[PDB]
Amino acid sequence: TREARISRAKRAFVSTPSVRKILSYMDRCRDLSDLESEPTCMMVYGASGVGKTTVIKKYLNQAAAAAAAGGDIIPVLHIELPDNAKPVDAARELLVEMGDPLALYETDLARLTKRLTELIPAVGVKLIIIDEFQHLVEERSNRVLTQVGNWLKMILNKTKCPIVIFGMPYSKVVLQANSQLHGRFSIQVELRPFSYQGGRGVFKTFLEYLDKALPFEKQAGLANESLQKKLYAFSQGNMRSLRNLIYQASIEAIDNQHETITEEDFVFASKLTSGDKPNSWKNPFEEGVEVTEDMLRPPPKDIGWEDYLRH
Amino acid sequence: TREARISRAKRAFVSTPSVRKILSYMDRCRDLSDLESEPTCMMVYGASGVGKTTVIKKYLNQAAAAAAAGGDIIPVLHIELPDNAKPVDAARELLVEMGDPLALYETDLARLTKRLTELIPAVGVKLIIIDEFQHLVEERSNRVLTQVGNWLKMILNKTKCPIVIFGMPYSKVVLQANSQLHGRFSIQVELRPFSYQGGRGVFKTFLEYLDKALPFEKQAGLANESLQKKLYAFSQGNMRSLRNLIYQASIEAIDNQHETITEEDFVFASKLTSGDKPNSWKNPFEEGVEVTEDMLRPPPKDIGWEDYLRH
Amino acid sequence: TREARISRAKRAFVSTPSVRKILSYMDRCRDLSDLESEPTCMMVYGASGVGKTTVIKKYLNQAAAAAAAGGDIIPVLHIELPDNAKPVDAARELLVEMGDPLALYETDLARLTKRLTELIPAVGVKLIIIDEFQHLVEERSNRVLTQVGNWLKMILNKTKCPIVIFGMPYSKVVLQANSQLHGRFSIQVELRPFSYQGGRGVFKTFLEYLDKALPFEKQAGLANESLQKKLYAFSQGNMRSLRNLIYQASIEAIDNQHETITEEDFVFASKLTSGDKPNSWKNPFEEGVEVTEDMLRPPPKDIGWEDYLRH
DNA sequence: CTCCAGTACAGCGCGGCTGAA
DNA sequence: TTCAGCCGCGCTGTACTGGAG
Ligand SMILES: Nc1ncnc2c1ncn2[C@@H]1O[C@H](COP(=O)(O)OP(=O)(O)OP(=O)(O)O)[C@@H](O)[C@H]1O
Ligand SMILES: Nc1ncnc2c1ncn2[C@@H]1O[C@H](COP(=O)(O)OP(=O)(O)OP(=O)(O)O)[C@@H](O)[C@H]1O
Ligand SMILES: Nc1ncnc2c1ncn2[C@@H]1O[C@H](COP(=O)(O)OP(=O)(O)OP(=O)(O)O)[C@@H](O)[C@H]1O
Repeated sequence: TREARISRAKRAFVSTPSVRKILSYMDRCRDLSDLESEPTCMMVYGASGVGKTTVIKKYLNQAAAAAAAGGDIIPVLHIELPDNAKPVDAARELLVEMGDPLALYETDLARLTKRLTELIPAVGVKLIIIDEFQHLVEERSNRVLTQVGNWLKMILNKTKCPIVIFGMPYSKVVLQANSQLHGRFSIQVELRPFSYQGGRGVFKTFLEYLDKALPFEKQAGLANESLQKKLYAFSQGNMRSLRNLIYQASIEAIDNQHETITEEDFVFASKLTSGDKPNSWKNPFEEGVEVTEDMLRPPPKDIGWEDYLRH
Repeated sequence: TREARISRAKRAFVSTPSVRKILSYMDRCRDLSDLESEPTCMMVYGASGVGKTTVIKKYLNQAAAAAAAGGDIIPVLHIELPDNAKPVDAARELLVEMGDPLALYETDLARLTKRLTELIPAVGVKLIIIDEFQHLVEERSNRVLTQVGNWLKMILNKTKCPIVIFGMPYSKVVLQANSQLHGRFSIQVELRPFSYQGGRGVFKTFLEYLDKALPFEKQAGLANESLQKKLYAFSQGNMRSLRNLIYQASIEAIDNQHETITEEDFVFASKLTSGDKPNSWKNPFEEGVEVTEDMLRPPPKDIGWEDYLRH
Repeated sequence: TREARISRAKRAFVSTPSVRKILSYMDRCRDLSDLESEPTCMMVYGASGVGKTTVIKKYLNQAAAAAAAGGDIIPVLHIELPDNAKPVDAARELLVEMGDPLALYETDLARLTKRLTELIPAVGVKLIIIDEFQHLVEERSNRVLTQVGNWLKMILNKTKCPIVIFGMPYSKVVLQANSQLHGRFSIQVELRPFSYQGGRGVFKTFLEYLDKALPFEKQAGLANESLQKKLYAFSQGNMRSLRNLIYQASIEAIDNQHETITEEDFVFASKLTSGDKPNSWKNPFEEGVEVTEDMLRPPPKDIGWEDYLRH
């Protein structure tokens, strides 16, 4: 097996120009705030499985690894809101993640607001990264509860510290709900999936560098005329479903001692990771699926909106 | 009586290729997660009485018997959600099943989420098997309450541990409810009942190996021209109703000292376990039920959907 | 008076072949479950006043009298659900009936589920007999609330103990409501009333053995040409209305010192217990009610359904 | 004892069915 | 076909109950 080789296939990061744009703007957002005047506050959108959590994890490592190794400083944070969050819930989650208070027994919303304003300049917080902002949309109704948003404005004005709120595209309406919170978050970037297959696009060079990064020694056959077309046909732009297929195909080619990833175990990987794919979608690998013009259209505008459009 | 022989007739496991497919994928799901990166997360559908709980019990024994005998390690779990589950309810059920906390007095959903994230790497959890996923569908309305699904996504991202959620086929819409939870559960397998009678199929060899496994010494007469047609006519594919009929017929042949299972006590067993069978269905054993072409059609597509279609 | 003789007239049990069928199946249901594998789980239907409660009381005495006299063991139970039962209500009723916990102050549905799963193998429960299953049908609307049914499935799978749920025939739709609970209850028997008067049927020999069992010394005159026709004409099959008439007639013949039950006090007993009988029904005892062909028809199919058909 | 959340009952508004013009 | 009245369903407000501070 060699679980070292398996972990190498699973942990494969390839930097796209969109990710380098987000990382450059994140470094800019941090280094601009003097923690006296109002910070910059970016909002990053992005659909279900574009690689937002990978972007935050890549930034976390490249920013706070040596500083966290130095001592209890924790310069940048990573916060994942709970579903249907109250201000007290997201406040105490921000508290128990940041350093080591108890913080989650005494829930009174005011004294723990005083605690984390006492503690944010104490440890030396430089940035707050919130991952889930679509949790502030109520599930079955379409009201967006503005208590956490107003509390985020409150904690932003009280202690001037830049906040980079991530979320799905339909979380925009939560920023539309509060006009003051809308005005604060000026910088808005859309981390949207891969666009076209025509070739010599960002998708080809991405698969070229991922072909390089794969733990096979000789070639993996990606980013050619035939296989790129089949690959985009399987996974439209969704980075997770593409990486899942590539991961299952790699560990399949590792299991039965092979040269590389071939059109032997790729078909098996396609039939394995095609459960989540929609009703009308066709698997382009099986017996005789001539990959069509209609399969390779760019992803829509409302790609991450559909759950909001379902009600 | 010899309750040893009765327990032998009751505890009879025959491995079908569909069950071996599920077990191979379950072993694969476990041995792929390094518990740093995102796990694989299979979803196994299956109708009312296909042998899902038998699959989980067979896997539990063949995985965790010697490791549980070694000490308090509990590598794999078995969770059965309560009906109309809240995240706190399914969270504390996951807690009180896993090891020995108290965990079911202090219900605050946040500190017991912290407790089970503290405790999951502590004991060394390798896999979580959830049995009931159709409970998240509300009974009389058709809304699917997405609090437990969003909490399952939360606990999946917080502590990277593979979850194999079992459920009835109409629990698919609960996975369709959350687009992120849909994306996560890529591997989907359908454990569907037995297909055809025409003979030399999986049903014949299944009854051949179950004929072997029965505690009678000489023959039980199963998987021949006549009796296989009558057996499929009684129980379409439903593994439980077939096994119940075979069980009641076996213990009937054990009661009055007999050679084997014959067409003496099988008729009695048919009239015994025909209460649950639908209105238009005919018992093929009684006096003169010429077994027809129309009785031996394969089971439908929406076999485990009917309760969802009833409202 | 001699209240000994009065109690002898009131407490008269005559075993029919349908009752002996139910008792043989109950003994079978108990002695088959090894409390490791899935139990047998019979469902027994029956109209208003067929003698279900008498069957459970007869079984309770003949099973658990000496074992309850030995010590706190309580092998078999007797549960009567409350009307519009919640799982917590029927759960704590099951708890406070079984042994001696407190169990009915702390209502949280999860920890008392843990309590009775802790306690069922502790005392040594071999069988659970639930008497009222038609309470899960809502009164004025026709929805059947499936929380107690899903909890019964939960407690059946958690602690493998055979459950014999009794109820009225229109409670079948509650078993039709849950396809998993339908599957589980394979053995379904219909304890339906007495059928015909033509003579030399089960009704004649039943009145013959009840004539024997009555506390009069010489004869009671039952199960002859004339009186059997008048008896069926009064009470179609309803065991309770028949036994009530016989009871009132007996204690009338005991009051004024008489030879036996004659056509003197039987007429008075008929006019006494004819309040519940329907509008078009005629009392066949009064002055000149020539007992007709149209009176002596067998009871209908939907005998215990009428309250469901009323809405 | 007070505040927040969930459940049940009552009132108001909207949609569907029935009766009248 | 349109308007009005009655019934059913959904939303809102109100009171009662349970949990939490
Ligand atoms: N640049 C990249 N190169 C290779 N793989 C990548 C890259 N970016 C993301 N991935 C992979 O894409 C997958 C998506 O995971 P990730 O959680 O980051 O997506 P996400 O959008 O945050 O998901 P969600 O919206 O559900 O939180 C991961 O398996 C990750 O390894
Ligand atoms: N491979 C097998 N060989 C023999 N008997 C089997 C096999 N698989 C399942 N059974 C039998 O099928 C019956 C169904 O049990 P099980 O509870 O596993 O089904 P299920 O589909 O999980 O039911 P439910 O979905 O209601 O929980 C059991 O009596 C079991 O012994
Ligand atoms: N075999 C029998 N011989 C004589 N009397 C009988 C017999 N079976 C039942 N009875 C009498 O029939 C009457 C019916 O009472 P019982 O409560 O058993 O009926 P039931 O169907 O349970 O009523 P319910 O459905 O309302 O609970 C009792 O008075 C009982 O003594």
